Amino acid sequence: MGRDQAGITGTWYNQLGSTFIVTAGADGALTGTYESAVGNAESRYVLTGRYDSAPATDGSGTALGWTVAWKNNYRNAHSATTWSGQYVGGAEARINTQWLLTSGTTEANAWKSTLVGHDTFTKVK
Amino acid sequence: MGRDQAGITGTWYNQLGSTFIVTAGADGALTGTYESAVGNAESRYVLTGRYDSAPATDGSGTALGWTVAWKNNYRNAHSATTWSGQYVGGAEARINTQWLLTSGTTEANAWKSTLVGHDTFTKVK
Amino acid sequence: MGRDQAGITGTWYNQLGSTFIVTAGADGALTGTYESAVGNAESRYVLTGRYDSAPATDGSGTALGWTVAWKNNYRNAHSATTWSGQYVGGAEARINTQWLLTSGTTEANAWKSTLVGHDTFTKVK
Amino acid sequence: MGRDQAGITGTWYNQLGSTFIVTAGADGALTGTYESAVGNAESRYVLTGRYDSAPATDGSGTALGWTVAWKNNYRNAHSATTWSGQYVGGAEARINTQWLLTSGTTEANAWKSTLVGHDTFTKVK
Ligand SMILES: O=C(CCCC[C@@H]1SC[C@@H]2NC(=O)N[C@@H]21)Nc1cccc(S)c1
Ligand SMILES: O=C(CCCC[C@@H]1SC[C@@H]2NC(=O)N[C@@H]21)Nc1cccc(S)c1
Ligand SMILES: O=C(CCCC[C@@H]1SC[C@@H]2NC(=O)N[C@@H]21)Nc1cccc(S)c1
Ligand SMILES: O=C(CCCC[C@@H]1SC[C@@H]2NC(=O)N[C@@H]21)Nc1cccc(S)c1
Repeated sequence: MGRDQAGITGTWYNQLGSTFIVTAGADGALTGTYESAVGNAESRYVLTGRYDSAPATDGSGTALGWTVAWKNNYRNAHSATTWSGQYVGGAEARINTQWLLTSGTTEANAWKSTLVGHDTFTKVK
Repeated sequence: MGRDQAGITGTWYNQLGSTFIVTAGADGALTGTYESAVGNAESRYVLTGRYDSAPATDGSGTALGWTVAWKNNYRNAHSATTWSGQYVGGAEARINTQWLLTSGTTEANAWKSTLVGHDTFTKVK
Repeated sequence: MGRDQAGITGTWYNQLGSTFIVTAGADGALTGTYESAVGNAESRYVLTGRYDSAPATDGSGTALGWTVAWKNNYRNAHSATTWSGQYVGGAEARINTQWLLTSGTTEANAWKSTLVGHDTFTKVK
Repeated sequence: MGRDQAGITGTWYNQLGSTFIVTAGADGALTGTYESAVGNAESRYVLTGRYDSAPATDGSGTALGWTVAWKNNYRNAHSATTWSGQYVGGAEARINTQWLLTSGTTEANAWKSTLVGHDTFTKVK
């Protein structure tokens, strides 16, 4: 069993009101769905990612990351976001992340292809 | 079949000499392995991600992203990188990406948890 | 007079307990000092930057950015941070920012030269 | 005299065909102008920044950063870019950078306020 398999698995909410539902596998897998409260998005989108299933025991958080491609049965925003961050357990559990959102562009517009931001996920909104 | 399922699937090399081997599924899945030429890494690491299986037909690239957690049978660097970018087909096919590498840290060191960079992947090194 | 010359000029504090003291000039200049509560830093460091002295009047924030090179009379951390963000006026005035911290490295270590994060600045801590 | 005062001062060109003209002061100052080959920009824009005037002598590059607010006598793009990077001397001198471009936005659009990219500057294009 991954050290934080149980801690990570479940439903998380960010500061924008988005919903991230994930299952963490014993050997580092992350599968789930993401629903964005903002942007060119509707309903749930597949996500997959990875996490460190054997983190340091020194009080450090647990490194993880995942991707959503913004295509589902309702919409295609020709874009993909990746979240990179760490899970922190305890009464105030939180997944703190930075993210990159890249659109498909022409070569001429590629300089402006990628947004950066930060999302913090909590178990209760 | 994803528009670029065939274009994406295969072996890619970046400017550092890293090797990314990926299979793109018809409905947006990315699975594979990553071997880093640099950092606290040895041999192959699992990766998963997503791509836009129906990109714009206007000459735009194809949005995609993936994650590696830097734990395998040889090492655990308590970290995860996500690559966010776009695939561009044609004689000079390339996956252009920006990435975020987050380590597990204490809360005191969390301000310095995350590296950012950029990798460009080609079919021949 | 810059629209937010008065709003921006003064002392700001971030979530880490750092202190940013800045003067905004009528034609877009930012000068001041920065004192970091964290990292390889002691006392004040020079900063300079720029801001949009004629922002949109539609309720948008005011774009701005500044740099600190982490060399002063006490220390040299061979690094520089740039903050890019927007100032938002009103009872809850805030400067919201993302930042890049680049160290001087050898070419071999250049892939790991740059940290990314986010600071939010307030008028009262 | 800053170690790389002479090396940095002058005209640089990036991969997009932009022109950066800068003067480095003996005590870490950077002043100059920037002309973008892309985006909502015309002619030169003021820039200011900082650099490490006493870098490591171990072959490491020289940390530096600067800002442009995208307002001049011709246009106002209500935005500011900061470049964070390192200067590398020698026959192939280069300033390697990552950058953040923040627009002024409403609070509702703030999640999409900031672009990230990377520019490499050379002495000859
Ligand atoms: O809008 C989308 C799809 C939805 C993005 C949701 C973002 S993902 C990071 C953040 N965290 C959340 O929970 N929501 C937001 N793509 C797109 C394409 C072209 C230009 C632009 S600006 C945007
Ligand atoms: O070193 C690792 C594991 C290997 C990273 C490989 C990077 S991933 C982006 C880039 N692209 C490549 O192909 N290779 C590089 N983690 C780690 C932990 C704590 C502090 C630091 S500085 C680094
Ligand atoms: O430590 C420093 C100097 C102080 C940085 C202060 C940062 S600036 C962004 C953030 N916002 C604040 O208020 N404080 C923090 N440079 C350095 C060199 C080599 C490796 C590393 S990891 C770090
Ligand atoms: O277009 C501008 C002003 C010119 C940016 C030039 C960039 S700065 C980084 C890069 N390096 C260069 O040399 N050129 C490019 N701002 C703006 C406002 C709202 C939305 C968007 S997408 C863009």
